[PDB]
Amino acid sequence: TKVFKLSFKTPVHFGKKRLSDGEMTITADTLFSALFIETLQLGKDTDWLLNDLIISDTFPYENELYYLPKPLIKIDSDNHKAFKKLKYVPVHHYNQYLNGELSAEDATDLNDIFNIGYFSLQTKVSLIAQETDSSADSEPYSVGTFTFEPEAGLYFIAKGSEETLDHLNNIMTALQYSGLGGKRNAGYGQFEYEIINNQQLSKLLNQNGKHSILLSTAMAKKEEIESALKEARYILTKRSGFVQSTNYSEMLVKKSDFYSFSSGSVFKNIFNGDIFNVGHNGKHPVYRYAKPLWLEV
RNA sequence: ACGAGAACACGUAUGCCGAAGUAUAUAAAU
Repeated sequence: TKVFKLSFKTPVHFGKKRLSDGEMTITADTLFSALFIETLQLGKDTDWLLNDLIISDTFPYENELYYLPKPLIKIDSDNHKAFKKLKYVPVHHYNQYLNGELSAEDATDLNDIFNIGYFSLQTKVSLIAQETDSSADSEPYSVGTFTFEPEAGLYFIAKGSEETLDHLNNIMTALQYSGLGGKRNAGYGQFEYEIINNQQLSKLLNQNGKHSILLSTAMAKKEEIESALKEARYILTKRSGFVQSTNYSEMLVKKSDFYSFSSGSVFKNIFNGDIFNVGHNGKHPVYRYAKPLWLEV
């Protein structure tokens, strides 16, 4: 169980609905998708890295401090205002939060100190139209990009057998030169990675409790969802989009809509996910990653 | 098998226009 540190140094576009939307972190779906496409391009085998590996979502970090998503636990006060405005809780204070030891003023201070990047829109045009030869409008369009301070970035949580971890490290060595976002070929999204161990993160990841904090985007398989939702606090997130090299027409190929729990849901009955298939009318199967990575407290 | 994929904030035009470095007061007294 290692973590992988990511520093960017170039703006990255991550996207929700259009190109001119900017987003800070990315989900396990696009992460596994990038790993899988990099593997296929490299020509190695996918069986090893399909049904053994567990990937957690990407989360941001700052100078020396790491972050995790806000648990969706019922804190019984009544402000319900400063906490709603909080999105990430530093690791130093995680167990303090889950025991209701976080004060309103401390929450305000954390919100004040949480600057880890800013948003930008760069305007771009496209003269590929008749403009080159005849009177034709240049078509302006915008892309949403997000940048980090020189001491920031994203990090991973990965776990599995050591052989799978070695394969993952190889693939990431390959991948640091492809992208991890949107307009990869337009100049966005190259990174350097580094493997680090953290004593505090390790203790947090190997705790023992009664609840569970979901750190990835997963969906229970058909026969286990019924028992999964006995006592659950969760939010669903729709995940759609097109696919890369499935048929002749990109604009005719579009993945089937899929729904999965978010990255902060709390469950009482642990379930195992699966790599659901979201293909139809296609030559090769298309995958989406739904497999949980729990922390028990 | 990444709400992805194609996509030059791009093309036409200037520091110009008018204005004098002037206007006064002897190289002298013993």
